[PDB]
Amino acid sequence: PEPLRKAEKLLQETGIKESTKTNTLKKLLRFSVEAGGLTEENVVGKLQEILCDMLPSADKWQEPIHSKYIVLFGSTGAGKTTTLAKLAAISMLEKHKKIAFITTDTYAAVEQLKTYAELLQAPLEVCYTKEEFQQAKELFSEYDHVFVDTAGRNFKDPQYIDELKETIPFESSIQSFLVLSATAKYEDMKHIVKRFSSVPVNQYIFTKIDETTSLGSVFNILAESKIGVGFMTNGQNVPEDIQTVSPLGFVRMLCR
Amino acid sequence: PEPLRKAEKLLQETGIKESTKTNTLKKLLRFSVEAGGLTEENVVGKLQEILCDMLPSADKWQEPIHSKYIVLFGSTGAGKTTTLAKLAAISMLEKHKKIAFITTDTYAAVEQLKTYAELLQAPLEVCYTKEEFQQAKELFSEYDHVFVDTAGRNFKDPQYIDELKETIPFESSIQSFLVLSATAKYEDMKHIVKRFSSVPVNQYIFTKIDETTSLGSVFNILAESKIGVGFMTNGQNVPEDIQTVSPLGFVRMLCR
Ligand SMILES: Nc1nc2c(ncn2[C@@H]2O[C@H](COP(=O)(O)OP(=O)(O)OP(=O)(O)O)[C@@H](O)[C@H]2O)c(=O)[nH]1
Ligand SMILES: Nc1nc2c(ncn2[C@@H]2O[C@H](COP(=O)(O)OP(=O)(O)OP(=O)(O)O)[C@@H](O)[C@H]2O)c(=O)[nH]1
Ligand SMILES: [Mg+2]
Ligand SMILES: [Mg+2]
Repeated sequence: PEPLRKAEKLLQETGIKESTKTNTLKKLLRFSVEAGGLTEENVVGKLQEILCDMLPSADKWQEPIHSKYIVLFGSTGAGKTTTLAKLAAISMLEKHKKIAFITTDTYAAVEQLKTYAELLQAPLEVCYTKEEFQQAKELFSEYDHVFVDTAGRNFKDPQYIDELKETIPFESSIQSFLVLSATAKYEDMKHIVKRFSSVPVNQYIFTKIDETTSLGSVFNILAESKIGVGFMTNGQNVPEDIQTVSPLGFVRMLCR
Repeated sequence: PEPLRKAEKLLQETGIKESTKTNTLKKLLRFSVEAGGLTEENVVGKLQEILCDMLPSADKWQEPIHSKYIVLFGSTGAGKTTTLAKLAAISMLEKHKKIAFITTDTYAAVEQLKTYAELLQAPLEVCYTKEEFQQAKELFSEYDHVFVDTAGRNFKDPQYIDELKETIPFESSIQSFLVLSATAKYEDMKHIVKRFSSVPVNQYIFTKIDETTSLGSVFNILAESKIGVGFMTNGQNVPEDIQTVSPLGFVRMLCR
């Protein structure tokens, strides 16, 4: 119909959940109806404003590196290590702070980070038991930020999730990022998000936004949980390919 | 209605493309109609038989390791290396043949395979230019199978795909497997499959079937290309977690 047809088109292109498309149009029609006729001028404004109103508050998409400990975990291959290396590098040139590493990736899959840690002249401590990961903290009792890379598996198995909670206890001075790949399938993230309810993820980290066709799926998830994204990884180059997004921002990215 | 309602239910559970569900039911109704009333006995037989008839011929899901050269490539993080290590190991205990390695993963991301290659007492040759990868072949001019791991990127960039075709020329004695993650999104695989048309993939390799909720998406792809799957990777343990599937098999796995 009116600017409502301009919206439907735009919205349909996003991988967004079929229902959501519907609702959002209704919310527009309603504004149109009980506010003041929608003009083909600010449709894309209410549209983005609405979709925006579904995602967590914009104040939950910031909290950049702050705690002495940064912990990344989640999905195999998504980019926990590569991303961690970026963040560290970032806060070493965009903050000059003291970088420190701790890898929990006990189970070959660990020489990657030692060399990187080396290229930046930063110490890394490999830790097997919750005990070891504790001794390692005191060592950096006088360090700025300590990036903790963790081994990745199929958190479907309840064993790997509690094991995660055993090695990395989660005290008051720790930032947890559940690193998921924008490449990921919606009904798949739906479950893993759930399996991680028992653990305190402060923020998400959607990677490979440069590989997935649509960013629909990722909105679908976000639009049903309380924490926003802290960074979005869009490439392999380190440390250039990382970025931070805001609800409006992410949404603008979503509308293609 | 008749056993047609028993089918619809079953089919709807698979992540299979919405259209396909429809068509398949029609094909059933038709059998029902012009063949001999469908009984709630062989519905799941025609059902699997039909879905089966959409996927490539069953003779295109076999061709196990045969050529002197095995090349795996595709999607970042999907499991090219981990899988390659499995295959080699396999053909060393399930065939005693001579294992050989060549890594094209020039651009840290390479010490993983040297140690593994070491644990099996097998030689690996790292190769930068098409020239180097050629010198390496002659070295194993007297070797059984040579597994070639390749670096992974965003084959969206046309640069990485032709570069793949430059280092690994693709002569008559080579087996190419496009390693995709069952974890992957359908419209995403749709494109990468395309970007790889210029290169000769003999077989697919869907990994992480143990991580994705549905296997719908993966059928969706297969049901629109000419080559079947050669192995399916369902875990991290090496070399236990690999398997081979057949259309009927894969389909039976699909119906949950
Ligand atoms: N296209 C693209 N590739 C990425 C991105 N982030 C990481 N990668 C690549 O994905 C692959 C795996 O990255 P890793 O960082 O090793 O993945 P991980 O989560 O630590 O992997 P595990 O330790 O096995 O759980 C590498 O080839 C990375 O360079 C991204 O934003 N975009
Ligand atoms: N759950 C599960 N994890 C797997 C499977 N195959 C591989 N992985 C894990 O996924 C991660 C990445 O595997 P890799 O083999 O390094 O991936 P890759 O394709 O060589 O990665 P790049 O070289 O970065 O392109 C590792 O943690 C693997 O152990 C699988 O079938 N299931
Ligand atoms: Mg890692
Ligand atoms: Mg690899």
